[PDB]
Amino acid sequence: MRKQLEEARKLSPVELEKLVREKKRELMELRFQASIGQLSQNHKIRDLKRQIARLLTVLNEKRRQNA
RNA sequence: AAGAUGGUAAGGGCCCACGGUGGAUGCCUCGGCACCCGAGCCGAUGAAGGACGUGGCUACCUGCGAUAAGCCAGGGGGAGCCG
Repeated sequence: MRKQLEEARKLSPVELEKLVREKKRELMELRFQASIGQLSQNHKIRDLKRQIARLLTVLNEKRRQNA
């Protein structure tokens, strides 16, 4: 959804790395707990893999502004 | 008493019906063939062609490559979709 790109265009220098470290953390427990809880997701593994890629496109756009 | 002496089928044949095994003929085709026209090179910014991985659960083809049944901009389209 566009509201993540609403705010992600602002954050230029270094904080966008540690803001996607924790969003990898947020799928680590989903990938662990897809063998016990295992049901109320199937949103959650495939939504996060898209909202990491749409935060790592802008991270290289805002470095090809330099190179 | 001297009779053409004859009616039986472990089994065999010919013909007529009724079923099994087999896959020819008829009718089709998302696949080919031969002539015509539009067109006619990619590559160390690393090619043609491949190995291995990627779906919540996956064996095999297709699509993609650690962002991996995908991401960001521009146009078309107008309604149901997650090969």
